[PDB]
Amino acid sequence: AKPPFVSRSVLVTGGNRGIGLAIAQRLAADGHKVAVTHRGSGAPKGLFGVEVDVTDSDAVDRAFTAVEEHQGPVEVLVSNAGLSADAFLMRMTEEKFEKVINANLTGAFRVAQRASRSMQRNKFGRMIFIGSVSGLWGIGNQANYAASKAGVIGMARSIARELSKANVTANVVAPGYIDTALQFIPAKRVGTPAEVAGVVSFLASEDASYISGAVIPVDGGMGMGH
Amino acid sequence: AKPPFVSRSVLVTGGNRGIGLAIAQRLAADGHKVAVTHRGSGAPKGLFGVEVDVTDSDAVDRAFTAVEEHQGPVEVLVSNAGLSADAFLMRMTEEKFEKVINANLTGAFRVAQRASRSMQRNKFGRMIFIGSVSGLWGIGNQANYAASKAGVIGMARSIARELSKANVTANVVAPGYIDTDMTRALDERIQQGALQFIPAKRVGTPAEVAGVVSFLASEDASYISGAVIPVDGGMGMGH
Amino acid sequence: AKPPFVSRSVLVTGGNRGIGLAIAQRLAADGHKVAVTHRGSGAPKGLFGVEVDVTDSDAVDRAFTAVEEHQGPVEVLVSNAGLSADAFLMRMTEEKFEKVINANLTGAFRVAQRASRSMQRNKFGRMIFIGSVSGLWGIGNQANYAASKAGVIGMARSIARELSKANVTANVVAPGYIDTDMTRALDERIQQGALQFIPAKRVGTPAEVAGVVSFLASEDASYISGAVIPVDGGMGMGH
Amino acid sequence: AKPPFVSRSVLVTGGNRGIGLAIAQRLAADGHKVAVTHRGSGAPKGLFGVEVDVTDSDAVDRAFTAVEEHQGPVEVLVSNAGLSADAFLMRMTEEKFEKVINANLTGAFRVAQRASRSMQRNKFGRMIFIGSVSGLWGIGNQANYAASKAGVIGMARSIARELSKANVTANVVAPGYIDTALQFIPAKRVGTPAEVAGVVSFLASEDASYISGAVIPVDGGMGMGH
Ligand SMILES: [Cs+]
Ligand SMILES: [Cs+]
Ligand SMILES: [Cs+]
Ligand SMILES: [Cs+]
Ligand SMILES: [Cs+]
Ligand SMILES: [Cs+]
Ligand SMILES: [Cs+]
Ligand SMILES: [Cs+]
Repeated sequence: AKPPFVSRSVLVTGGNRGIGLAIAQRLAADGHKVAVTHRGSGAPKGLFGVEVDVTDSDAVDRAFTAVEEHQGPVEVLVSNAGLSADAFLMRMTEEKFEKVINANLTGAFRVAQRASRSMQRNKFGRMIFIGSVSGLWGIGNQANYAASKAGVIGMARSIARELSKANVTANVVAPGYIDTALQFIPAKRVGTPAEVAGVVSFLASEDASYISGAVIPVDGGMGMGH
Repeated sequence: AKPPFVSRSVLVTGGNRGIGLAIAQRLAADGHKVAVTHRGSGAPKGLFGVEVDVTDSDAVDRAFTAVEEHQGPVEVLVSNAGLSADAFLMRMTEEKFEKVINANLTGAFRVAQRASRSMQRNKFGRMIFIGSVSGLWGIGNQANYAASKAGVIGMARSIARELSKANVTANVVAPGYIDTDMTRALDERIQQGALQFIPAKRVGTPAEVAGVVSFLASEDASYISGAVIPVDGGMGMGH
Repeated sequence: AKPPFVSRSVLVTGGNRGIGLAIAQRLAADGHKVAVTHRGSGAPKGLFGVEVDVTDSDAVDRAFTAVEEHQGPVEVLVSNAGLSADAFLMRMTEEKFEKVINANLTGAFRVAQRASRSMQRNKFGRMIFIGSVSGLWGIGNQANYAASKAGVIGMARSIARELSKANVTANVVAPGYIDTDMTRALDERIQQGALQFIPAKRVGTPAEVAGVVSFLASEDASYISGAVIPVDGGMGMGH
Repeated sequence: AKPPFVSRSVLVTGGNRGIGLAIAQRLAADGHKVAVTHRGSGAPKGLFGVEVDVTDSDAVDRAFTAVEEHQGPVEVLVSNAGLSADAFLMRMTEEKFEKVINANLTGAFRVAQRASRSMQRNKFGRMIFIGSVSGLWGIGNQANYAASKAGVIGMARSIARELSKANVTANVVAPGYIDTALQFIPAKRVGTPAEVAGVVSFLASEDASYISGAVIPVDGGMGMGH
């Protein structure tokens, strides 16, 4: 019994390339009103773009405001914005660790916090964080990345336990290797950006209403374990 | 880009009532060719029914043959056929334990194994097992049910590790408390008591389970294998 | 402060060889009163043996009675009795599936259920199930074994949720590749092949499994219930 | 077949009170050489104390050095040092989030990184991080705490995948409610500091050699789930 479609105001952070762009274009094809953040490179044709560095809480504030004026308060937030700085643990610096934590984990916090008020008050919110298989699988040479992506799971679950009663859910999509090593992947191939985008499409839809606190692996089976 | 829809040959076990019927109706409205199993009562209008008890390996074989002849070999299998025989461990009998294991876990095996050849051969398969939050969350008085539903996760993961290379995936949907006839038959003590453990602070609907199955049966689900997707309002979060 | 040691009445199923024997010897050196089950070969010197097939509920009952008479009712149960019947899913029979389920999963139920009254009554119980990394990691060609070992996790968690209030806990030890006679019987293709997936880059020993069981049977383990402890050199990490 | 005891040089961060003190005193009773960090309050009688704020990478450096001079390079590191700053997500500040991340997660990184060289070269290391049930269970009003404690799991698993081959393991102990709410706990009681300390004792022993990347819950069953 399929629920009627609702055009949601969407913000995809880092929505101008790779996986974020694929998500942005898919959600736009689904019928949503899609805004993206970026910083310098520019937004894709058709979609509303706003400049944000997610390490800047004030810049995150006036991005949401700019989006609210353009297409209504963010109802679906897709936190994709991140980066890596891999190294052997012994080789890894305080600076390299903190820069990845600040962008990937604290940056996710900044957008989630900014999103929360309007979602709580309108009794609707979908926070969808793009994590990684690395979070709970443990890829070597990414103590910073893995900490950030596991941390977003913890963050999302705390939010889910607090805000699900207000119809504000928080879920993580955990992509494996995505073409934007093969021995570890049962499917014996990398995934496509469209394969990540299709899962986000599902999480942003009326069909995902009773899913909250979930980590959905999109990794051809790579991340299976405990 | 959204992948073009493909009408798939679908079998839903226990698809004649409750969650299974909600799943089967949704999959049929999606555009798939939907068959359901039942144990005599029949299948409802607009669904091809095949009679099978999933504890009977020979009956499972014949059911798949009747489906293949009607609508083509099974491409999407939804294994929903379930039952429970709850008791305190101290009280639980070998009979109660084995009965639930045979239907829920070995029955899931029977239908998966019967499906596999054709799915491997055609390089397309979606096995979707309806599990339970109980599997990894631990509900008391459910040693048999919890064992069966955790068992299907193990089974689905071994299958995913083996056959994902052939475009045959195996996933589990793990519903929490869903409003059915049986959940809404017990008094408000256990029902209100359960809401305390659900961050959503409400029961789920059969349609909300059906919506997730629809996703997993769609073209958008191709790179998900060995996943357990909880549909439980957050109830089952943990490790 | 380290809690004072208590000599516990211990039953280790499948405690006459391999990992089970390593466990039983360690528990006996720890200071416990250790009994082992076997299926005829006998128990080794310094261990009280009781003959039982864990597919036989009546034999399980009699084994526990013989243990109770010898050394007091079972306080610490180590359920190790296991077997595998590996095959491609396509190849796997109902017989191979049900056989492994009955011994590994229902057999674990039988011994747990027989243990429970006495443990609940005396307000002390430690059930320790020897599982497998395979349960949640997914090893190919192990649909039956993986289902059984994931199933014991579900079972142990339901038991933990029910009986933890009575100081009766239920935990799982999930070994990875451990050097036994059977792992060291296959050629170096599968053995070296497995090392690639183990961060430790070596096989584990029976003693390393026994050491974890010792911890879980000790007074230091009182607030651990429903846990799965992997002893696998990191092999099974994931979700 | 119990392996012979080895007296290890131990550093417990935040080892002067609550759970950290219980761990420190237990590891000392086990026969290890036990050092603790603190900051102002002082160390317990008998045990070597060093002043460190784990947000200070240079202070972490000269603590390890001071310990190495006193009792040999750290062979077992117990990262306990942390803190909370709970709030509703909407109520939670960038400052509150970052202070908990910096102390609990980045602080764990600082000590692990500093420990890594000597452990790798001596082909022995045991890193034991004190996490929390909150990491994967998702306690409301601790988006910062839960992010930090889930993040340490990811961090530990990345380290485990890199360094386990060198006999350097990384494991997390995840305590539930510890007396230093009851409806969520199967055991129907809180745990004791000694109950946490006993698990750390096990992880620091010769019996834990083949455990790496593990999260061991010490929570009376509270945290069960997925
Ligand atoms: Cs559009
Ligand atoms: Cs469209
Ligand atoms: Cs149709
Ligand atoms: Cs339709
Ligand atoms: Cs003894
Ligand atoms: Cs001894
Ligand atoms: Cs000492
Ligand atoms: Cs001592």
